[PDB]
Amino acid sequence: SKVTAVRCKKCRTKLALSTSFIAHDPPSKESSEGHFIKRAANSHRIIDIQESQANCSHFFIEPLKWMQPELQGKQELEGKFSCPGCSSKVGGYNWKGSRCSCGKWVIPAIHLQTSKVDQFPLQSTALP
RNA sequence: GAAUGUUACCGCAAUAGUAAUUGAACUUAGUACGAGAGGAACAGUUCAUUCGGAUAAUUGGUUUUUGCGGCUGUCUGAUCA
Ligand SMILES: [Zn+2]
Ligand SMILES: [Zn+2]
Repeated sequence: SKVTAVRCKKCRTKLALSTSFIAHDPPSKESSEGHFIKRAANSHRIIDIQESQANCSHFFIEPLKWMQPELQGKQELEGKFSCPGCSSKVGGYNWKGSRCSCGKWVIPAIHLQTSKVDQFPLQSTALP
């Protein structure tokens, strides 16, 4: 396949490129990975039995040269980020959670939404 | 409405009643929250629902202004009236 590029919606600015987006094997589904576990106040009690969704509603990327000044200035645990040419939020940063939309705990990495975010091929269109 | 000197004007306020009501839209903001889907609020600005008090510039209704005009039948000889 050919290379792609992911950009923002309501604003025309290029956010990131291809050679990213690890698939990371979304389903396992034994008893607890496909279930959105909400532990209660005591006794490791699990009330909410929510099946995980089928679609992958997040993009998983690498740290970026546009992400370097935000990571360098006033570093905290979890926050939010946006576009420099706009003010529409694209997600947040974390190194201890913010699992997926499918919901597995992964290595510390930056996520990207696909709500108010779209993707386009870097080459020309197919011209139907 | 009698009576309080007569009459006239301007007032006080004891007591009694009392009335306003609810919903939207924009902005706040697709922001907060939320992994995402979704998804607010205070303040501000417009209008609306039910109720109430008044008013008649305009619009509508009403017409014994019998005000002006028209029409039928008949009577005043015709015309006019
Ligand atoms: Zn933007
Ligand atoms: Zn996934």
